[PDB]
Amino acid sequence: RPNHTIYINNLNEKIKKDELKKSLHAIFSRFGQILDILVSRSLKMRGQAFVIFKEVSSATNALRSMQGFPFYDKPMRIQYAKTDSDIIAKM
Amino acid sequence: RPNHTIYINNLNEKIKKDELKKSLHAIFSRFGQILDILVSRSLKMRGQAFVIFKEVSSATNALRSMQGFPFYDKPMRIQYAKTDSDIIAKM
RNA sequence: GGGGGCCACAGCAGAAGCGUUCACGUCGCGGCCCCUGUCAGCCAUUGCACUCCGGCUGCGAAUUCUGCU
RNA sequence: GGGGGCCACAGCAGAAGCGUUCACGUCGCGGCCCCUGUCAGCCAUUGCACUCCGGCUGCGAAUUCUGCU
Ligand SMILES: [K+]
Ligand SMILES: [K+]
Ligand SMILES: [K+]
Repeated sequence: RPNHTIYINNLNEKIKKDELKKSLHAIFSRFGQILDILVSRSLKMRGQAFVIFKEVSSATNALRSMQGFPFYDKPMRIQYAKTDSDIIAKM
Repeated sequence: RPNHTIYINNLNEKIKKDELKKSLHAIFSRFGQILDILVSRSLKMRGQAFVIFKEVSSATNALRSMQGFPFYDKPMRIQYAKTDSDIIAKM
């Protein structure tokens, strides 16, 4: 069940928000245009990120190519987001 | 063998040199005048400190009173210094 | 960093030395507390969101002198 | 933050913002590459000194303009 948005967890929770978004953008921008990267460090949402790609093909390539990739010395676990991100559902 | 200088190890190695010196001074100056606090973060000397008291009785009181005291969530391990500090030997 | 409370202290002006600062100028530099943005340490969390928001603890910078009343 | 290399850049005058800053004013805010203070993540280290000094990885302060010539 592919999706425009990939769900990444098992992220290093010590990395700050602005730095985590910039590093996630640096390693995921080669798969295609990124519309947004959503990161929160609250108890519920820490260690996780949502990367919204402009095209589902980019998300599929990113999920297959970056699965288990070490990122701040922790392997990224990548799934498709279970539901459409708000911006995707509105366009 | 009460020495002017107490040797403290099992110290939190993530604490930076200036903060470690100020915090060690806050709890040990209660026991008497401190002549110097020697802290190095090199591989050999990290997690350790030398607190030099002006009088030997202060070092004995500081040792008996602060043995095992939680310090940055690690129990302080205090001994007398095996040899005199350079500044004490020259006095 | 911010906001209050005690206990000092005759006022105003000035010089220098410091503190903060890439540096310079303004500014600030008596003791003890309390509250609070950030930051750090430890604990807890493997969590599917479109969002301020887990807990505890700690850091909370810097004095001499000279005029006038 | 600093030190270098390679290109790009006409002067005067302003407005807003940003960066550095306890906060203002001065100052600074084009691109790429290399080295590096610091900082951060991971790994290793329980160590008796009077001192630069373990390894690897990452970030690398800040502007679009605006008129006149
Ligand atoms: K974790
Ligand atoms: K996160
Ligand atoms: K140390």
